[PDB]
Amino acid sequence: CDCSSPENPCCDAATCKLRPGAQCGEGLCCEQCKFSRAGKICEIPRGDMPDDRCTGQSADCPRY
Repeated sequence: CDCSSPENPCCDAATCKLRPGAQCGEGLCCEQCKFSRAGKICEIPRGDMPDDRCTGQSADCPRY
């Protein structure tokens, strides 16, 4: 499923998959059914490492 609730307007409830025009249904890098812009910070480490940032081509916050 792209969406795990039937109430999510990004998917069709009947299919649980994205509607035409939607790039995503949930995830830290999904913004109103579109991919969040590339470089948007999505995870800030406790240690002295660079932030994870949205790639602009995935709904999830990458690990790297």
